[PDB]
Amino acid sequence: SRPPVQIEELIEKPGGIIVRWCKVDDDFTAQDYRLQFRKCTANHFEDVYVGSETEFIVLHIDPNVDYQFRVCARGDGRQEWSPWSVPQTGHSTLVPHEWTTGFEGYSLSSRRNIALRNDAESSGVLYSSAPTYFCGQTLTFRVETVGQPDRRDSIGVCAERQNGYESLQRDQAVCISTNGAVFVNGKEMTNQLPAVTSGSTVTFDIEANAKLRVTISSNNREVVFDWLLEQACGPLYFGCSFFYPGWKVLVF
Repeated sequence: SRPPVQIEELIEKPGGIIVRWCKVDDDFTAQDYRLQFRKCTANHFEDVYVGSETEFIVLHIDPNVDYQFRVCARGDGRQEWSPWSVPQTGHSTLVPHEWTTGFEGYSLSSRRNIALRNDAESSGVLYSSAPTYFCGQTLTFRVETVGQPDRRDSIGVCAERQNGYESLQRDQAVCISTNGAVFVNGKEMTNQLPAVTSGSTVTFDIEANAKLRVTISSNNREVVFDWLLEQACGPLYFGCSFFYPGWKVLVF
């Protein structure tokens, strides 16, 4: 008849929200907690976590959208859930995905989100402007226009901005090439995705050395695999590389 649990912290990040709750009546003995969320615009809460832990990382949230969260608890001999905490509203933070400006061989759109491979010599991979891929984000690229394909073509994600290599087909990176081949720490997988054409999207979903699970989607097919990284799930760079002119990639 009193809420035994309240939300204690809301940790708003670019790719999700961590909700942490605390038992506010020491005399309550909790078996299970139940966390729900909804968009502030929606008329229905849905369960996102039921279990004995007192925090949960909520990854399926759109940026720029407010969500409401509430939590309750149930005792061991009582089947009925307790009253709910006061609800709390949260949102992910906003860190735009943009390409590096001033990198030879690539021309950018005014908002720095579309990169075109031009006729100039290029020193290597065009990286994001900073490591702005955060775990929990769905990172989406769209291929606007194409050029001649080449074995060193890549689109992907990696730990560090490294100027040496010709592509992201290298250690501490995951990428796809323009033939649909997928590389994990520079090692090509047997399974391929359909090769990109203009209009194709490529999506990366990465969820927690360190063992991450990576889902790459493209042209209505997916591959899923393990990626072992020596960093943690800290923010990652993204990048692309194309040898021949005409390839143009939007990042969302």
